[PDB]
Amino acid sequence: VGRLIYTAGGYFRQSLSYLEAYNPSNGSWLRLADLQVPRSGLAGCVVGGLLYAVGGRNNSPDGNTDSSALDCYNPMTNQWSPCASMSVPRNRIGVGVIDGHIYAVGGSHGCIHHSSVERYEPERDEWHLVAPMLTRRIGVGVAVLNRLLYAVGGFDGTNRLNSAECYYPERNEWRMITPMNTIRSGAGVCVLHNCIYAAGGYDGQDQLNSVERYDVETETWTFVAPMRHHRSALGITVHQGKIYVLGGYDGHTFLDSVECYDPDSDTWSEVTRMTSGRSGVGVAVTMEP
Ligand SMILES: Cc1cc(C)c(C)c(S(=O)(=O)N(CC(=O)O)c2cccc(-n3ncc(C(=O)O)c3C3CC3)c2)c1C
Repeated sequence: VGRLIYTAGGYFRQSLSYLEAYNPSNGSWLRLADLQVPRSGLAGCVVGGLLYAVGGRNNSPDGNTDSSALDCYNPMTNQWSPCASMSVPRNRIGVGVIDGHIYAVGGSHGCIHHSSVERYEPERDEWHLVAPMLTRRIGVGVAVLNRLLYAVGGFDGTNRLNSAECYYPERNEWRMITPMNTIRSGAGVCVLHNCIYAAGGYDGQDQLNSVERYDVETETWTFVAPMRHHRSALGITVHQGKIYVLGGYDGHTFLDSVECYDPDSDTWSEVTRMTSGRSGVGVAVTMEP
């Protein structure tokens, strides 16, 4: 009990510093301490009850600064603190956590499309590079299942991708997995039960409402019910056995919609709206502040 869905950063006209937290048990939103630097295209994660904001970019009227930053929010103090920075700026990043360590995957720095990957150790406050992906990927979706890390879709500098790959930590090695049925860049990627879900994204022509899941045992991708709204650059997380998708861009509007997927019924419902429409947020779940 007592866990909230935290959304950090995002973009609407410029990158945003908002940190807001949604309580599924009562429908309420809380506005919390702003990020120290506005950022969109970041990712969020939680280790040890602390919320981390990783990478992104400050897209402002005065220009664009890609972020190498790692910042930590403590709900017990409602305070952000800087951590050690990554080796390189990473906008449009994906992150996953394996056994208490944060993996920062891919992303962009200006016209550079990264294949590099690095791993953060919170107890030592240090980053170190690990093996790079087989493919350069920006707008990559990342999730962890059974202590294996998956990098899904994205854009390699020339094409949006249906490909995906898995990192095997004990071998420090990446291997391709079955490609998705749909090209997806800027999708929401998460884990639920024994599958990696990829929701939404941009296929090179339209923002998508389709959702597909990779069963790590059978190596197949299967479509599930589509979202009500097409969305790219959506936030995503899992909480109490359901997927939540937050915001994004539908080709017309920066959405405030939050939808929730129930795997038992294979249906999506609208559960709340964010306080303002935005895309490119980081999202994670931890205890209330
Ligand atoms: C529409 C729009 C306009 C602006 C100015 C911004 C900042 C944004 S954003 O904040 O959410 N965003 C950060 C950024 O683009 O710098 C951002 C965040 C995550 C992923 C991506 N991503 N990666 C590759 C591709 C691709 O098209 O293949 C995309 C697009 C989402 C499909 C982008 C948005 C949407």
